[PDB]
Amino acid sequence: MEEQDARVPALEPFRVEQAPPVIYYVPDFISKEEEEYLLRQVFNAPKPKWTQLSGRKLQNWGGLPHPRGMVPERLPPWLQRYVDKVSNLSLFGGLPANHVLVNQYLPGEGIMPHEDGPLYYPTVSTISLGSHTVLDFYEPRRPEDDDPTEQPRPPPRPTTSLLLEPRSLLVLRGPAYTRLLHGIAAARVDALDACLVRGTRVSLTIRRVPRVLRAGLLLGK
Ligand SMILES: O=C(O)CCC(=O)C(=O)O
Ligand SMILES: [Mn+2]
Repeated sequence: MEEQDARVPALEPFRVEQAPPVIYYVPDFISKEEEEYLLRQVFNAPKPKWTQLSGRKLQNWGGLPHPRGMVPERLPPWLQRYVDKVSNLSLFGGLPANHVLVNQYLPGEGIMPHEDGPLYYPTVSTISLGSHTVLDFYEPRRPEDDDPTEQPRPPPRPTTSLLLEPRSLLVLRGPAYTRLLHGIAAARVDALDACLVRGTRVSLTIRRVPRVLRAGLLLGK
């Protein structure tokens, strides 16, 4: 039922059939002119919009997701345009997305394997800009599968990897959101067999945050 409910009829021509349920990959979701304008607006944002992490830089737009409730911020039109385009595919349970995470990866930067978790409706939509990357998928270790007497097992390798080209839309739903981990290796090149050199990548991850505080209300803790 999880897989059945996760299907989006309008995107079925874009289903990645050999990947876990349910992954869509739409090439050329945005034009080169649209890509250029998004890069310009990310790069020209006020310095304080940027957060420096150990292995990448990012921007939050729409507010900072939090388990006690998100304090919302108005999305600017240059992002709302694409929030509207992905929300029109009805990817977020029948309410529009309300949050954009911008990640910037210089060549050699990535993101450790993770699941996006319960702060979001269980759907990732990502518009890639600037450079290709490879997104790796891993089977999680579930507590119900824990065997403290198991034979030696090789270090985890990805179960599937997907090339993400600039101007593509990626959608992860069902088990691809709730069961699998995804990550990007800290690499300068991706061998397909032939081989792609990474430039700077900027990704726009568009999600719906269901726990939002009314305008003006703060929670401590
Ligand atoms: O940059 C990407 O496409 C993935 C980012 C991501 O997985 C995340 O920020 O949760
Ligand atoms: Mn993620």
